[PDB]
Amino acid sequence: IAEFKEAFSLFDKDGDGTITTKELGTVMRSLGQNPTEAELQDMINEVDADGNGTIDFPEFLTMMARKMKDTDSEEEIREAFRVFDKDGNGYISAAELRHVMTNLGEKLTDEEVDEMIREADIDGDGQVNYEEFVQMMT
Ligand SMILES: [Ca+2]
Ligand SMILES: [Ca+2]
Ligand SMILES: [Ca+2]
Ligand SMILES: [Ca+2]
Repeated sequence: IAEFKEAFSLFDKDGDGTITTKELGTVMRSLGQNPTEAELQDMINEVDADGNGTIDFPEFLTMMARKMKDTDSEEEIREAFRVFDKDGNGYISAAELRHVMTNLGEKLTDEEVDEMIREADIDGDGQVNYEEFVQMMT
């Protein structure tokens, strides 16, 4: 929380308790991004729960708690995908899947693992990439 309040303190350049689009802009610029006023206003609006035009700590903390929880769940889905992607090439092959499933207690045939890939293989390249992996978890 204090880590999140500490982050808040860097955005609030003048310490009045709120983050304006200009203050957000100043930070983003120090991060190697130079968004247009248009973009900056979208970013504020996305977080500005009471609509008053600026972001306060409770608004900031609330978005960060979701972003943390979203980030935690992606890190963990990413962990699972690597486990399946044995050679690490970013695609899960029929053979890696079959092999990892046997490790998961499920001795499957080439036909069964082939159907499992096809059900997941949106782009049709005979394998499962990370995007397709997340969809069939979903
Ligand atoms: Ca301020
Ligand atoms: Ca607000
Ligand atoms: Ca692979
Ligand atoms: Ca595919």
